[PDB]
Amino acid sequence: SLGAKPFGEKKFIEIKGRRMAYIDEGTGDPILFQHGNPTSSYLWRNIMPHCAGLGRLIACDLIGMGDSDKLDPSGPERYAYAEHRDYLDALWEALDLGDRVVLVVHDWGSALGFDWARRHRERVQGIAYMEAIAMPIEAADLPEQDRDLFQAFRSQAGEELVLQDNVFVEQVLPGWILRPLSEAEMAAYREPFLAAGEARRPTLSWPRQLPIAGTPADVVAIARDYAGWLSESPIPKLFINAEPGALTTGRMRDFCRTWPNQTEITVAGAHFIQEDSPDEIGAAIAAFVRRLRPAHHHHHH
Repeated sequence: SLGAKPFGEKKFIEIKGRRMAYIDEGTGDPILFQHGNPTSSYLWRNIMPHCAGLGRLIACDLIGMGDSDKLDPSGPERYAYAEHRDYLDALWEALDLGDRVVLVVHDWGSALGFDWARRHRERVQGIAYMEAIAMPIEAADLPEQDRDLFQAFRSQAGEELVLQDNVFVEQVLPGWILRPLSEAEMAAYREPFLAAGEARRPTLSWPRQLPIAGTPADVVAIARDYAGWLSESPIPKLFINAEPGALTTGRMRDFCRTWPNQTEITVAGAHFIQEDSPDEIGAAIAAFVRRLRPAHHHHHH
């Protein structure tokens, strides 16, 4: 359904001196849901219940986000992609996931999850993805109404816009959801970022990492690598396309449609499509997992 209550409860594991928070409900092989910017495990609260009984339902909060600890010191060099990957790789190792992981990814959750899959390909049973960073992009790949703002985040205006005014949480997030949010839903997204200053740094470092027009070169190389790998990978895929969409439209949507062994649905939504069409998304993920994990609870006629 479309509710404001979180799914499950937060567990915590010590990673590199910091506590990281995650949901881990049920038993079986993992179904691993990964949020991006400026969200948390809360993004998946109405999608995860559709997979009840199909596996261990896991949703991690990235470092500095959700209920995971902040890094200190923090500043313009903090919370880059490589640092997020170091913390997330460690958490995923600590979780003892095994070799039949279904990844469910969004946004920077897709850049992190796709790269992890490339590096652990025998351990990935299937990949469900939506509104993803599927390859290096140009400004033209962002919605026209958002291009100037993303260029502003990447400029020296970003500190005031984000650290002081919290614009990613307060403007970009509700602006990329079709329906109006309740106060409880906005409060759950605001909670990690209530405090001005470096507490909000992850939400500024993330747009500065987007691989746009060849910069930053290190993230561009990472996305080039996983794009080339995904386009030839036999791993089963579920593409949750969105209309109008935001990050995965036009030529990026066309590129994703070339990927092999892939099923597709289209749901209503812009970027944070989990807030507009959670039941359709969850039902498609559940059907995908049931196909990958045939349970044979009953005779087939």
